[PDB]
Amino acid sequence: TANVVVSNPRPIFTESRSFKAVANGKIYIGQIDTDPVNPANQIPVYIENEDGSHVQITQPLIINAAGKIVYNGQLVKIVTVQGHSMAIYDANGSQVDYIANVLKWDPDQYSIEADKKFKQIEDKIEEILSKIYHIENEIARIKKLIG
Amino acid sequence: TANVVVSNPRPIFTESRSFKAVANGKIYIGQIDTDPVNPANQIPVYIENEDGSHVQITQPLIINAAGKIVYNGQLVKIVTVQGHSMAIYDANGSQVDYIANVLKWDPDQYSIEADKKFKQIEDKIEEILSKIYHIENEIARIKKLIG
Amino acid sequence: TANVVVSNPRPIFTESRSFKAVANGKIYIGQIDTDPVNPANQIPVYIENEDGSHVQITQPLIINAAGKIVYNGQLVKIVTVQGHSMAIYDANGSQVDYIANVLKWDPDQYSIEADKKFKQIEDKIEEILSKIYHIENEIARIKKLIG
Repeated sequence: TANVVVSNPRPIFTESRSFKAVANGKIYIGQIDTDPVNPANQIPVYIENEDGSHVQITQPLIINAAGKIVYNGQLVKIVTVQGHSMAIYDANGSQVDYIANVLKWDPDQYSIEADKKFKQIEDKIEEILSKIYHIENEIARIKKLIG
Repeated sequence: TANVVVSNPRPIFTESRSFKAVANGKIYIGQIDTDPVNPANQIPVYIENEDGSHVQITQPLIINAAGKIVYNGQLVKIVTVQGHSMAIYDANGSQVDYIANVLKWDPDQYSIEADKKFKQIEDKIEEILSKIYHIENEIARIKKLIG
Repeated sequence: TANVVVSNPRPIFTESRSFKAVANGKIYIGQIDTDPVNPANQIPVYIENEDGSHVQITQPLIINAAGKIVYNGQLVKIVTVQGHSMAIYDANGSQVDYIANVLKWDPDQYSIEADKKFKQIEDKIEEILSKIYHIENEIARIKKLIG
């Protein structure tokens, strides 16, 4: 069937040397392959509201005691451009993680499978166009004979 | 290469105000943008067995001390329709989370890239069809001349 | 917009009977639907370096006190073929999990949507080819009349 796994989409952020939340930690979000702590490298981040509206907020993003992103005391869904770097720091200012391009961590790879398939159809379209131009040329020849 | 990240696909469910599992918590699964606690809004959920078979089970789903979904004392893979709402409650009956449409939390976005590409091929197909109809009309004209 | 959720891509590995990291645990990676503890079933695993280079390493993969994969004392990104089995064991040698095919746990399903769309374009291409062959046959007939 088309059935798919039940999952838990809201991310949690945990430390790298012990099993603990990054409580009162900070997340920076930047251009791919840059240092997002530098404001010059930061990109727009937005709360995506329940109704679908978007509100831009400042960086860093704040991680609560549960390891979840919060704004004004509430859980929030933060969105940005698929391709971005991310740096995570704990309340001590120690770096927990750095990801140069979050898009390069996809375990699901149905993008590239599709790109092959698109390239294949384009090849059939080229051959079809070649047949058409040949037919056009046959017609031109006929017209000349009879005219 | 086509190599992709090693990941941990089985979800865990943790609390929202402290870093703890939702031990003996409950998960409800419903139509997109509805309250899944209401039985009228619930949709079928299934254990997907090791052999690929599916067994429908009742709601709520049960979360163990580890924060993993269990049935009859064993870890299970639960499946449902990609588009669904989810509500998670702790053993105290407090709401941990509500997700209106789990599909809208995809960080991987290779669906929409493909939809542009499909629309583009369809455009080439339209132009090809226009050439063909023009050729048909030229042939009709020739037939009339010679007939 | 094309905006997508901020997430936490680096996996963490936690126990199945209590809420704890699989500290000093082991991960085996194998062919789909096999027992990856058996070396005969294991497949190549690689560190994907910051610069994009790949270095093959031995199995098992090692899980640190934080539940993250490490090599030579540092966090690492491990890659392999999308389709693989995975088995996870704790420091006691107890099995934490077994996943027959990690690819079958995708909650995002934009592969199969695309495969329908590809099949549909291929159908238009068949009909287009039929029109073309019919036109070719009309031209052959004309040539015979006039020749």
